[PDB]
Amino acid sequence: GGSLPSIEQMLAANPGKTPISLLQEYGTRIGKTPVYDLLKAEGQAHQPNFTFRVTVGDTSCTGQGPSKKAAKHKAAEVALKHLKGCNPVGALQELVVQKGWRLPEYTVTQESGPAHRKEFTMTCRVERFIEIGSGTSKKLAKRNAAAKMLLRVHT
RNA sequence: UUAAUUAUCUAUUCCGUACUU
RNA sequence: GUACGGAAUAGAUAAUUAAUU
Repeated sequence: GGSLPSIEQMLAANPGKTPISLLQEYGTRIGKTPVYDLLKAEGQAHQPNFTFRVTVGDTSCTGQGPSKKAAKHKAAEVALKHLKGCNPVGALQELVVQKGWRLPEYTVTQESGPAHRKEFTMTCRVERFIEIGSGTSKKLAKRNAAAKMLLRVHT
């Protein structure tokens, strides 16, 4: 024995990872390697679209998204199935500036999460209002802190 | 040696919104 | 003049997984 879990069980063993990384682990057991190809790269520089294809043995599938991370993610998940066979920060800036208040400021108040995934806690400050948010990135903690503050400063 | 993934920093290119002059 | 967001490319740093030497 000592063999790896089934292709269904490995999904539940590491559901926090991308389907790309699970295909990279599964490929070695079957003697295949998931080859990744960029099928499309176009956009109006404001709403672009990308396409990825993945190849595993005698099978290949595609996926798309507004970024190469989202497009590769969709193409990878599709292979496992066959193998199993507006800005809140900007909206706040417009609100604070329209009411005649001073510009907002952002500062990190905490850090957590292991370095392979990370997390952050960010604070927002306004002329008299203050609020906090969190996320896997400083900008992502900022967008959350702004989203909660939009409820604080608005009616 | 090869493949896959997140975060931080720096540089380059493109695009949008608000405020001010 | 100031503030904010999105996509792509390059360099540096930290972390995680699989295969191989």
